Amino acid sequence: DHYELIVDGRVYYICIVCKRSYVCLTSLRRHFNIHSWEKKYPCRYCEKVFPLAQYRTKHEIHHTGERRYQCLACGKSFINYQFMSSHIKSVHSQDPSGDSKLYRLHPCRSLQIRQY
DNA sequence: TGCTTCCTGCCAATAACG
DNA sequence: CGTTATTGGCAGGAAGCA
Ligand SMILES: [Cl-]
Ligand SMILES: [Zn+2]
Ligand SMILES: [Zn+2]
Ligand SMILES: [Zn+2]
Repeated sequence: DHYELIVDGRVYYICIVCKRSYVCLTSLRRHFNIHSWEKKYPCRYCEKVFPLAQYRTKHEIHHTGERRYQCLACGKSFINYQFMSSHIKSVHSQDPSGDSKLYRLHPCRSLQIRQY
């Protein structure tokens, strides 16, 4: 499934197939589905299948049109981080990865996923 | 060259377990 | 039914793309 590389006490897990390296073994296993397709994640709204559960989730939010990311400076909402970020940078000349929280991520309500 | 999707360290929520 | 194992959400940078 994988092998290990250790440099300066640091442990990395190497994918047998593509030789990508991971700090986290769980990352390796998650990534490896791409090669093996042991598990499948079918979009419940269309024919598409995904090698990662989170890819399907992001895809399914596109079908529902829920806009979970809201700019706190003007109230506009966006379907993902990327649209929200580029809005805030270009319209508000600010960075949401900065020290201030410039946005809110709402709970997913248009489908059923894990709640924080 | 701006959408669009992908990626992975981290770890909370969920599941399996015994 | 607590304890241990797994799943997958998330940020935000990278990669892909027409
Ligand atoms: Cl919404
Ligand atoms: Zn690989
Ligand atoms: Zn779909
Ligand atoms: Zn705004």
